[PDB]
Amino acid sequence: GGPSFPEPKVVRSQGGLLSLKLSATPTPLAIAGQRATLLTYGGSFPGPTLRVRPRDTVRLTLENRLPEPTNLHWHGLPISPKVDDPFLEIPPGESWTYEFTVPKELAGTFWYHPHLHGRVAPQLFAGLLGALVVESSLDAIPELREAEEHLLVLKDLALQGGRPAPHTPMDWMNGKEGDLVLVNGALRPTLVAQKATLRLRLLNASNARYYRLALQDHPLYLIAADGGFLEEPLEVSELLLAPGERAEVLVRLRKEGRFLLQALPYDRGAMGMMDMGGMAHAMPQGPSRPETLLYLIAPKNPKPLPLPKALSPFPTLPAPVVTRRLVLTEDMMAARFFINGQVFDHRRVDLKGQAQTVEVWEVENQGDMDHPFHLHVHPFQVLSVGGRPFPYRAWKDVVNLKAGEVARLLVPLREKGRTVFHCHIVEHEDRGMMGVLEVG
Ligand SMILES: [Cu+2]
Ligand SMILES: [Cu+2]
Repeated sequence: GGPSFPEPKVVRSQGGLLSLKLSATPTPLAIAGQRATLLTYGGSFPGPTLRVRPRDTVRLTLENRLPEPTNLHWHGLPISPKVDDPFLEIPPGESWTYEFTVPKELAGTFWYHPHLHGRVAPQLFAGLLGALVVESSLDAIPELREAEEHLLVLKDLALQGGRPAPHTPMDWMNGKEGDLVLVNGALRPTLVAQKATLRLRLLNASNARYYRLALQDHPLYLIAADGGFLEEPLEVSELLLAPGERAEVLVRLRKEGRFLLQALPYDRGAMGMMDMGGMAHAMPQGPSRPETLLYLIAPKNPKPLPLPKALSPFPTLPAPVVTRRLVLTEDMMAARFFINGQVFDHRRVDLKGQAQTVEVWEVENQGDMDHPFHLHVHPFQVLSVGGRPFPYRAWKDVVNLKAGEVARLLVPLREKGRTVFHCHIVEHEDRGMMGVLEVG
């Protein structure tokens, strides 16, 4: 009813339970004015949005109908690595049921995708991704209850012969970006706002593309990061989202009109082919060209709601017991990527920590590309990057590091078990940039 806007179908918990059988299958679909066969969850691209509340039980049976093995990563969920098992392999024609309980204080936008080492980048690029939304009591305050809410899944694509384009040697080095820059699987959709205040949940599910988001004539009011709410709204003129990151923002439409949401130029350090070249620029790729993500039409006579005065206080964390240093490095021509000089070995435990303690992790990017660092299972607080303070307090699970930047993270260790940390330019994860944490 009303104007339509492309957005994944939502599956909601009922009576405290979200039970769903989700098949991973090659699927012919309509895409940007053409037909292409993608790999999808639940027959759609993006996959369905799972919407739950804290304390819900999720029982998701993943039916592997792919020609290769796969698994799921429950990205951002602070659950057991025995459930969110990065080492599990589901063979073709087999199923696996993931069962877990939504933590009581959790809120925000999360997502699910494959995590079978060696095949993450082709599988995610082919379309296997979906969102998970955890509702909050805070969603009931009038300043959020009356906002018009939408999910925006930012994910690019490239097609060749009616199927996802193959990975090239350059893609393994830079990570693969596509020429079709899509929102919720649609090319430059139009959102005709019925309310003057919007609450946009934002998900970068791309392999490697960065989204330097800006809305014409409007600031954004950041109310949530990857893994939960900020303590109060933070006004920004623009918002960079690296692969794997999420945010939620309020938009306050002041005037009537049509406003572009853009991904402004951003140079993440990707490298071009050659050396033999023109005069000054042809080695690095340089900044991305600007892209139009969607058109936003304000309602008539728009009168936005007041911003909420507070959101969620951020828990004070105990003093840390351990300091760790994780150094990221690259060998670009070999397209090999390292942490503390090693490539991932699933039979090698790299860090051993104690459950119910807090550590500080210093993650240092000694490469020339941006690398977005992700830690499974244990959300963290970013204290500083480059020795300067982070701009807000909120749970994160991906932190972007530009060349030479060192991030200092407070990592509370929660669930026992063996889990992983890795770059979320998933090509780099496939090519080495992953290590193993064991919590006891
Ligand atoms: Cu992820
Ligand atoms: Cu990387």
